[PDB]
Amino acid sequence: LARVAEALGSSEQALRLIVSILMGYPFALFQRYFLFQKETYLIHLYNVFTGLSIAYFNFGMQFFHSLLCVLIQFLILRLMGRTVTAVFTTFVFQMTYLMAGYYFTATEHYDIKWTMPHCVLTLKLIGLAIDYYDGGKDPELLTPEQRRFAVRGVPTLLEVSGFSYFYGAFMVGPQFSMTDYQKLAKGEMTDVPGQRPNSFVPALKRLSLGLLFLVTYTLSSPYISEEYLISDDYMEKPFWFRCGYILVWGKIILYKYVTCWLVTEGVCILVGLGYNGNDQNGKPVWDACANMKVWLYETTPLFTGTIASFNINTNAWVARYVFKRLKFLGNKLLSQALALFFLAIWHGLHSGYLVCFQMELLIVIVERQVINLVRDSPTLSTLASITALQPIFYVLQQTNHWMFMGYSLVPFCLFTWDKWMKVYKSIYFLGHVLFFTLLLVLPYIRKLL
Amino acid sequence: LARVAEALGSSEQALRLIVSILMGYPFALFQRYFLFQKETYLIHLYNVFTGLSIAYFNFGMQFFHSLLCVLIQFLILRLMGRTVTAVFTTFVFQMTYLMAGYYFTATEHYDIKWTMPHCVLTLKLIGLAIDYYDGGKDPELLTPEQRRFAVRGVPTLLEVSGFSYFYGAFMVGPQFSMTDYQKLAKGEMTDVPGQRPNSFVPALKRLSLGLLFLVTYTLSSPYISEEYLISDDYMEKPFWFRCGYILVWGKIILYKYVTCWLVTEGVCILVGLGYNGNDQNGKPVWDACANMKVWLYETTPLFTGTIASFNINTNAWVARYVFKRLKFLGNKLLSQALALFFLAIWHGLHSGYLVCFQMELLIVIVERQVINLVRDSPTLSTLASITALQPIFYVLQQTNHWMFMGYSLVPFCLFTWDKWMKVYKSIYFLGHVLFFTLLLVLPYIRKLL
Ligand SMILES: CCCCCCCCCCCC(=O)OC[C@@H](O)COP(=O)(O)OCC[N+](C)(C)C
Ligand SMILES: CCCCCCCCCCCC(=O)OC[C@@H](O)COP(=O)(O)OCC[N+](C)(C)C
Repeated sequence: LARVAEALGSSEQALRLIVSILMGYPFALFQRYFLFQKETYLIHLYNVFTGLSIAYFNFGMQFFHSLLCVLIQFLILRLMGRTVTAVFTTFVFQMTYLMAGYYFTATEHYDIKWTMPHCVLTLKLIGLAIDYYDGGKDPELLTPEQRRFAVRGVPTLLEVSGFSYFYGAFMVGPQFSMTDYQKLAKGEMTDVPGQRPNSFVPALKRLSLGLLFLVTYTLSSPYISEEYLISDDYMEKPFWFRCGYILVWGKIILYKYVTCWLVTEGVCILVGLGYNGNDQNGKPVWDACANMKVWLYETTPLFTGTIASFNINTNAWVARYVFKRLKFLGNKLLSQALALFFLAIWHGLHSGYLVCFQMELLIVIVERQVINLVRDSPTLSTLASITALQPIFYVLQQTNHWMFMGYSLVPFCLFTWDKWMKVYKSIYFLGHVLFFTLLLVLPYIRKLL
Repeated sequence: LARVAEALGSSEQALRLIVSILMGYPFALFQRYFLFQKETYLIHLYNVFTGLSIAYFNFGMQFFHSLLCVLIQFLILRLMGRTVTAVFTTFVFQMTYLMAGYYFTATEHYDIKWTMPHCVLTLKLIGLAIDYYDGGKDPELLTPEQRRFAVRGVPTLLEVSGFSYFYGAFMVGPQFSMTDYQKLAKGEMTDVPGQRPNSFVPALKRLSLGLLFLVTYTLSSPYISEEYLISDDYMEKPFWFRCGYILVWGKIILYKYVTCWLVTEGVCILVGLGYNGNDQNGKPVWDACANMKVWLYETTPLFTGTIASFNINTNAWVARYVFKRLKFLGNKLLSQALALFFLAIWHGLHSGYLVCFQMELLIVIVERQVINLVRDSPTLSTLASITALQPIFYVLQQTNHWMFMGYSLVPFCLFTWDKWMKVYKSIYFLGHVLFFTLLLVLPYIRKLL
C-alpha cells in the first residue's frame, strides 16, 4: 500500500521486507506447537510452503528462478557425486548465474531486488556441495571437527528442498550447515531429550535490542543521508567539520544492517537451531548462530576488534571454505588476497567494493604492524605509558577508529565511478596517503629501535 | 593523406597498415647486406628502432603502452625466476591488461586500433614465460620438442626487447619461438654454414600470390558488403537466393585476412627465419613459419580439412601451450572445452566470437561422428560406389562446406546482440537445429546399423 509507505517516511520495499521478516514469528509459534510427532516430510513440506509464500509476497514474479537453481544442483549433485569435477562445475555454474543476474540488474541506486536471496541461496548451495565432497572421503580423522561437520548419505530432493527454503533464515538470515539441519528435522536439538526447547527468555532480549536499534535508526534517518555528502554546493565548509560529518555518518548507516540480523536471530533461536552446548557451569549456551556480538562491537579501540564482531558468520564461512581448501598453494600470503577477491565479487559487480576491501586489508595490516612494534619489542614504548592514565589515549584511539572506518565505508554506499571520486577528493585522499607513508616508514623506525 | 584515402576507395587505416607492412622489405634488404659481422647488439638496436618507428607511424602517441608491457615482464621474469607463481602472476597480469584495453577500447565497427599489436605481443610474452619456466626444470629425457624449445640462461633487457619488437612479424606477423630468435641473431639460420641465405626464389611467390589475392579482394569489395544483409529492406527475396548470398559472402570476407599473412610471410622468409631443414631428397624446405597452406584450403571437402589449412600458427601455439599442458586434470574433453574458451577471449569481449567457436566445435564433432560411421562400419554402404562416377557428391559436399562455413562466419563479422540475431533469424536458425537433430539421431541410426 502506498498510504502506509508515505506515512512511515520510507519506500514500500523496506516496509515490505520488514513485515516479511516479522511474519516469521507466527510461523515459528505454529511450528513449535503442532509438530510434536516428527514425520519429517511434514516439516519439509511446511518449510517449502512457507519459504515459497515468503518469496511470493516480496518477489512475486521471479521466485521460480530460485526454484530453478535448487533443481539443477540436485542433478549435478546426483551424478558424478564424489568426483572432484563436480565441485568445479557447480562452482562455475553458480558463479556465472550470479554474475549474469548482477549484470542484467545493474541498478545504480541501492535496491532490495531479486539478487540477495539468490546470493544467499547460491553461497549455501556451494557450501553444501563442498561439504558433501569432503564427507565422501575416507572415514579417517581429518581434523575431527571437519569429520563431525560433514554429511554422509544420499541428499534426496525433499531434504535439499527443505534445507534450501528455511522460512526464518531466507532473506538475510544466518547461514547454517547441512548436518545440523537434519538434527533439527530429526528432533535431537533440544535442551533435554524429551521436551520442547525452552528458549523464550533468550528471544525477547534479542527482539528488544533489534527493535530499539531499528527505532533509533528510523528516528535519526532524516537528519543524515547520503546526499549532503556532495550536493554540488556544500563542498566548501571548513575542513574539520567535513571530517566530523564522516564521523557522524558511517556509524549511522551501519545501524541499517545490524537490526535485521538481530531481529532474524529472534526467529532463528526460537526453533532451537541456535543450540551448541553448555558452558563450564552447565547452563545452556544459545550463542551458536549469532551474527552480531554487541558490547564488543561498540567499545573496541583496536582496528582488528571490529572484524571478529561485525559479520562473524560470513567471515567464518569464507575462512572455513577458502583457507582450509587452499593449503596446497603454500604461499600463505596469496590466499588471503584471493579470498578477499571472492568476497569482492560475491557482494556485487561495481567498483566501490574492491576499494573498500583493499582499504580494510591495508588498515588491518597497518594495525597488526603497529601492535607488533609495541608490547613485543617496546624498550621505552611500554614504560612510557606505564599504565599511569589512559583516558586520553583511549578516547583518541576510539575517535581515530570511528573516523577511519567511516572514511573507508564511504565508497561502500556510493559505488559509481563519478560520485565516489567526487565526494572522496574533497578530503585530499587523506587515508590512503597517510597509511602508505606509515606502512613505508614503520619498518625503518622499527629497525632504528 | 585524405586524397589517397578517397582515391583508393578505402579508409586510411587500411592503407596505412598495408603501407606499413610493405615498408619492411627495404628494412630486410638493408639488414641482409650491411650486417655480415654480427656484433649482436647492433641487430638488437636495429630491431628495436625499426619496430618503434613502425609503431609510431601507425599509432602515434599511444605506443608507449606496448613498452609498459615489455619492461614490467622483465621485472617479473627476473625475480622469482623459476617458481610456479611467476607463471600465474604473469598470466593474470597480461590477461587483465588485455581485458582492460578491450573494455576501454570496444567499438561497434571493425577498427584497426591499438589492440592487435598488443594482443600479439602479450600472447608471445606468455609463451616466453612458459618456455622459460620449462627450462629451469631438471635436464632429464623430456619430450624432444620441449628440450628443443626450452631456453637456458638469463634473458637480459636487450635480447627480450629485440625479440619483442621484430619489425617483420609485429602487426599481424607469424609467432615464432624464443630459442630460434637467438639462432637468427647468432647467424646460424643459413642454407650453407657461412654466407647470406639464398631466399630470393621462395620469396617472390608469396608476393605474387599475396598481391593477386589483394587486388581481387579490393576489386570485388564494392559488390558485396556486410550491409545488404542487415539493410532490413532486402530481407524479402526468396529463401534460396538468401542462402546463395551467404555462399558468395564469407568466401570473400576471408580474403581480407589471407593476403596480409601471405605478404608478411615474404618479409619473414627473406631474413632466414623460415628455415627448418631439408626433405628426403635434400633440397631446402622453407615452409617452417608459414601461416596458411594454399592448394589445400581451397579444395577440401572435409570440414576438418579447413582447420589444418587456415591459421596454423595460433592453433599450434594453443595446442602446444594449453591443450598439451593441462593433462594433469585428465578429462580429455573439458580441456577441449577450456582452450577454445581462452581462444574465445583472446579475440575480443563481444558475444559473436563465442557463438562462432561453439558452432565450429559442433560442426567438427558432427563431421568426426559421420566420418567415423563411414569407412569404418560400412555394412554394404560404400562397397557399391567403387568410385564409379561421383563428381556430383564432390560438388554437393563442397557447396555444403562453403554454405555451413559462411553460415557460422556470419556472427564473426557482426558481434552485437541486436544485429547478429536480426540478420540470423531470417534464415530460420537452420544450421543449429539441423546439426542438433543430426547429433541426437546419428547414434541411434548407427546402433541400427
Ligand atoms: C530497516 C530496513 C532494512 C533494510 C534491509 C537491508 C538488509 C541487509 C542485507 C544483508 C544481506 C547480506 O547478507 O549481505 C551483507 C552485505 O553483503 C551487505 O550487502 P549490500 O548492502 O551491499 O546489498 C547488496 C549486496 N547483496 C545483494 C549481496 C546483498
Ligand atoms: C587489405 C586490408 C588489410 C586489413 C588488415 C587486417 C589484418 C588481419 C588481423 C590479424 C590479427 C590476428 O592475428 O588475429 C586473427 C584473428 O584474431 C582476426 O582478428 P579480428 O579480425 O577479429 O580483429 C580483432 C581481433 N584482434 C584485435 C585480436 C586482432
